Amino acid sequence: SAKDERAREILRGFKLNWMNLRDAETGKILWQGTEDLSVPGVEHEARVPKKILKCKAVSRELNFSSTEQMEKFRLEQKVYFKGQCLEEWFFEFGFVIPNSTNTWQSLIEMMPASVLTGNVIIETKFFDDDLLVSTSRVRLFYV
Ligand SMILES: CCc1cccc(CCN(CC2CCNCC2)S(=O)(=O)CCCCn2nc(C)c3c(C)n(-c4ccc(C)cc4)nc3c2=O)c1
Repeated sequence: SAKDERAREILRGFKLNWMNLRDAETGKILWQGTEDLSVPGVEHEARVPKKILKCKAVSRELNFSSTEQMEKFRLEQKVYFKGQCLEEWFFEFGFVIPNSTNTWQSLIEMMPASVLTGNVIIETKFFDDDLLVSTSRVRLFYV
């Protein structure tokens, strides 16, 4: 289909270059990744320090690249706990310039670590407006 071929167009030329998870009161970096975790069809792993759980909020800064233009680049993220959706996050970047490289900052604002580690999956849905480009998943260990 036209929408299904466009969604593959954007996906082929997309890249998550790096991602930072900082403490939002100190800017202190708690976890850095350079893998492309937007890559679907794979269960990625993320071993973040458990101190992230004590933080009031967390600043998530990522840098991505897109060959294809995107009118309204947004994210639908679901936090699964033991296979059921615990929370639903929504973030919107907006217009993406074709062949552009963009850094995007967002702010994520409980249960003990021993319970969450290995039992938290983050499903991130990649949208351009109403078109879904891809779906990736990351498993979280709180070391
Ligand atoms: C509701 C109860 C509960 C239960 C379990 C867990 C939580 C929240 C956990 N915590 C946030 C809290 C911590 C304590 N109070 C402050 C906020 S957390 O541990 O800090 C998470 C920090 C990491 C979140 N995260 N991680 C990755 C790896 C991501 C990737 C790859 N993409 C990604 C984005 C775009 C694309 C195209 C592709 C991919 N988006 C990611 C992302 O959002 C809550």
